[PDB]
This record gives sequence, C-alpha cells and structure tokens, in this order.
Amino acid sequence: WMPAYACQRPTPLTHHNTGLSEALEILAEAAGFEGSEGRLLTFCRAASVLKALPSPVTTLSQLQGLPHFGEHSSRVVQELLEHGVCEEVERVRRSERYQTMKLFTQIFGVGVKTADRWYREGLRTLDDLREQPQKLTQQQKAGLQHHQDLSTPVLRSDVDALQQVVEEAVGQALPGATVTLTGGFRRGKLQGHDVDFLITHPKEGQEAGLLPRVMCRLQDQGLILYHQHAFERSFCIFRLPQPGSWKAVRVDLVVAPVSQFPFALLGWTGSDLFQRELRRFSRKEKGLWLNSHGLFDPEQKTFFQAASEEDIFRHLGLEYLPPEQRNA
DNA sequence: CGGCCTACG
DNA sequence: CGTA
DNA sequence: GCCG
Ligand SMILES: Nc1nc2c([nH]c(=O)n2[C@H]2C[C@H](O)[C@@H](COP(=O)(O)OP(=O)(O)OP(=O)(O)O)O2)c(=O)[nH]1
Ligand SMILES: [Ca+2]
Ligand SMILES: [Ca+2]
Ligand SMILES: [Ca+2]
Ligand SMILES: [Cl-]
Ligand code: NA
Repeated sequence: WMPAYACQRPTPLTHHNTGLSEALEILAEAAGFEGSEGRLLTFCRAASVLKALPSPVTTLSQLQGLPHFGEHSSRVVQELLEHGVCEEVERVRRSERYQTMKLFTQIFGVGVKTADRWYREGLRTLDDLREQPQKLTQQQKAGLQHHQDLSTPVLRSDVDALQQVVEEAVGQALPGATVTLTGGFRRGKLQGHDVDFLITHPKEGQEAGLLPRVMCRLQDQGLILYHQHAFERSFCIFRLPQPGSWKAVRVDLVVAPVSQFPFALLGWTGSDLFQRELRRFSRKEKGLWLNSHGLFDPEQKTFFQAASEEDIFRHLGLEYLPPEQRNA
C-alpha cells in the first residue's frame, strides 16, 4: 500500500513521525561519513517512508510490509518505541567522529571526503582550520569566513528581498527574463540554508550568456561576497542588507533555456531525496533518463517535450505531486 | 550478486 | 573534488 | 541496508 519509491507517494512538510525519522537520518548521515552511500540511501528511504504515513507509529506491528524496513531499521524503531532512545543512535551522536564530521561538512566547500581527510590529520575545530589556511580552497575560505551567518536559517523575509534584487539585476541584464523561486521555499518550507532561483527567457536562446551579466551587475551593486568567477549555475554568497547592517546568505542561481524550464524547475525544487528517487524510477522502471535538462529515451534517441512539471509526471506514469508534497 | 541521481564549476 |  |  506504501509505494517503494518516494516519487510515488505524497510527502507533506509536516508529518507524524519526526522522532523516528530524525533517528534514522542520524544513522543515514553517519553512514555517509563512513563512505557508504548505499546504507545512507536505505536509512534515508526508511525515514522518508515514515514521513508519508498518515499517523504516528506506536507499535512495531505497524512497520510490517513497509518498504525499506528490514532488520536494522526495524530494531531502531523498536528501541525508540520501547525506551524512547536507541543506543546505536546515541553512540553515534556523542562520538567525536560524528560531531567533527558534521561540523566540517556543514562548511560551504567541504564535503565528506575533505572532512574525513582533515579528521584523519588530527583537525577538530573551525579554529584548527583557520590556523591552516594553506589547506583551504578559495571556496572553503569563503565558507569559513561567513560560517556564522551561513549557520543562521534563511527566512521568508530574506527571500522576498533577495528576489527583488535578483529580479532587478536580471531585468537590467536581459529584458523579459524571469526569476522563479525554487528549492525548499517552493515546497513550502519556512526556512532554508540557501535560496534557490531559476532564471529563463521566453524566447529560446536569448538567455545565452545571461548569468555572467547578472553576476556582474550584482557584484557592481556590492551584493556579492563570493562567487566562482561561460557558466549557467552559480553557488554564491550574497551580502544581504539588513536594518542598519548586512548578513551573508547563500544563494544559488541557475539559468536554463525555456525549452528546459519544466525539467529545471522540477529538479531544483527537490527535495534531494525526491529527485534522486524520481530519477531512479525513470531509469529503472521506465527506461528513460531524467536530469534537469530533459527526459531522454535512449532507444529512440529523443527528448520528451514538456510544457510543465505535470507533463513530466504524466510521461513517467506517475500521479502528479505539487511541490508541497515532494518533501521526501 | 551489484545498484544505489545527476551533471555543472 | 565541490555544489550536496 | 535493503532490494531486484
Ligand atoms: N542538497 C541537494 N540538492 C540536490 C541534490 N540533487 C538534486 O537534484 N538536488 C536539488 C534538489 C534541491 O531542492 C535543490 C536545491 O538544493 P538545496 O540543498 O538548497 O535544497 P533545499 O532548498 O530543499 O534545502 P534547504 O535550503 O531548505 O536546506 O537541488 C543533492 O544531491 N543534494
Ligand atoms: Ca559542505
Ligand atoms: Ca535551498
Ligand atoms: Ca541550494
Ligand atoms: Cl554502503
Ligand atoms: Na521488511
């Protein structure tokens, strides 16, 4: 009754099993820190199944038949239901390894492989990194410089102000170009770690070269603290004005041709797990290859022409889910 | 047993 | 590798 | 870790 892929079922933002899902997500995160993407995926999928249930799980029995629940995930839920705590989860939480890998991977520009190397070298704190700036890329230096602000959740007021300044720069760069808010905010979240914008133009090809012109206009207005610079994606840090001051905010900008807009909108709206599951479903169940540019039939060697996200869902044989039900 | 999303910067 |  |  519970479909196996997250893209086959609605997942609302508010759900009924946060305690259980948070515990499984700890184990998922720790599996990633140890280099097991497969165990990460299973524990994420099991946590996501719980977010899709209509009611709180109160008894072991209620897991029977659910996909992605086997002996390990079931034992974790068992222990939480019976004792309010799972020893394995608590051991991970309080481990030096987990706490330090979380601290380091939370830096913009630092992933698991980098964090693990630094951990093996004996580094433990952000101060330790700042004292060895030779080990840092320019992206990491920016992430570390602005780490305090980047740890502060971005709210909706920040989004609306950011969208106004992005729209102004986009309109100055190319008349008729548009800006669409994507990411978690489009799914209905009230906070995020960054703001995501998708930029296009209704006339195919007019958007070529647009992102450098936007970035230059934002940089000239003093709004850019960091960006990597032809390009179509920018993972930036913006100097966002605040009353009497400013704060650093992570902003992602993507430019796509309008032919690709539905695919880019779907991909960048997420969630991360929802999109990996949708791409897996497409390839493994339907034989079609999905990305943020298109949906390819490798036997006909043709791309599906979609005018909306709904068209993509329909072509994949899936019930349509609005963004606020993609919170897998 | 092997697979596990995707590709741009 | 990073985005993640 | 779970599944095809
Ligand atoms: N984080 C992440 N996002 C991914 C991945 N693959 C993929 O297509 N995306 C898409 C879906 C996300 O909604 C979109 C933007 O990334 P994001 O981390 O800002 O996601 P979010 O807005 O839901 O998160 P947040 O700001 O609320 O923390 O990128 C991936 O592996 N990780
Ligand atoms: Ca990081
Ligand atoms: Ca975001
Ligand atoms: Ca983002
Ligand atoms: Cl694994
Ligand atoms: Na099972």
